[PDB]
Amino acid sequence: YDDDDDPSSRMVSKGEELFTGVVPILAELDGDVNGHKFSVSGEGEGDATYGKLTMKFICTTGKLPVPWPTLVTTLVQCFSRYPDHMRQHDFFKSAMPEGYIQERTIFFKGDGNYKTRAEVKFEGDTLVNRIELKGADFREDGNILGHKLVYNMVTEERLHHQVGQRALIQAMQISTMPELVEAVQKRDLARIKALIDPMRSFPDATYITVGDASGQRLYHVNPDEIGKSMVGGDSDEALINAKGYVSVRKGSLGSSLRGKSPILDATGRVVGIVSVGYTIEQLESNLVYIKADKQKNGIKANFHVRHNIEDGGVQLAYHYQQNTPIGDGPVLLPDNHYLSVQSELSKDPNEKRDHMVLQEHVTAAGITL
Repeated sequence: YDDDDDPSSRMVSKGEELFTGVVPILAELDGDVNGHKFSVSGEGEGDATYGKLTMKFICTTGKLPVPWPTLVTTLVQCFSRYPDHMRQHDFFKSAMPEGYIQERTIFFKGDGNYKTRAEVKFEGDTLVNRIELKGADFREDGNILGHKLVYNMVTEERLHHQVGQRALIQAMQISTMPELVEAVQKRDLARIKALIDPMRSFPDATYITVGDASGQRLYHVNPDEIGKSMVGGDSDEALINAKGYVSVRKGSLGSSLRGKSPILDATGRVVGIVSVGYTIEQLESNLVYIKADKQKNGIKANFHVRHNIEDGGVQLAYHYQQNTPIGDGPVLLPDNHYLSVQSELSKDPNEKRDHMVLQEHVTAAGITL
């Protein structure tokens, strides 16, 4: 029965507690790219409770025939920091200590593709992740086999045309919802919240804020800021002139790129404003959009990364990721969310072999509860 048996107790969220504390990491990767064979091996520590990890990789066969930035994504998502209000969504630790396998396909726009089969298991009390990468149909004089990429990482860039267009469309579309303009006008916080929480369905923008005609917040991601007044001083141009714009200013959440747009009734008076924003922090970050998978019991993940080519522009890399657990123990399949990565490519001043020193910060955000 429910008393004749597991340890744990009596305050956690899963047996995946191996990561409280700094955990040793070990990883190899057997690589083939259009014939060019090579292999990488890396040591380093990883402290999931701070989301950070530092590692050093070494190409044990000679000169690495591809750019080091191209292998950063395939060379330990266990070490993401899921906050205590999201720890019921860490599918990566869920598979520990039994482990999960991690298969990914990486399309380099204008060139070839990486196809990686990996498994992140445990060995003793040290984390292991051995990969087999296969690269197909790469232009020999291309940016990858021609080593024409910069040694940064890298990434989401830059200034900020794409998401600015995206942030404003989200704002205006929300502010023309017919039930929303009736909602704001009656100051129905309940109906306002029930119309907007389904917005943040798959998380993307950091916040969606709705003000009344006086800038008083009627909806905010942090609920103890409802009824407070929006911060930034860049919402008169919407609340007074009924025109919608992009703006960069410091709100309750720090520096913020936000698209603002008025809410109009049938007359054309502005009854309020919506503000969709992205933190300047999260805009300088790589975001891995992961959703749960029932047919395979696991997750899928979609994201892309830019690779600044030196002397040129950008070589984009589109990633399609899918994870399946090794041991078919119990589950932990998460609702829609993402992880924000910040990584830095260094060099060991005393190593001479072709290598890479990677410091990486990853945080789980998307659900505000």
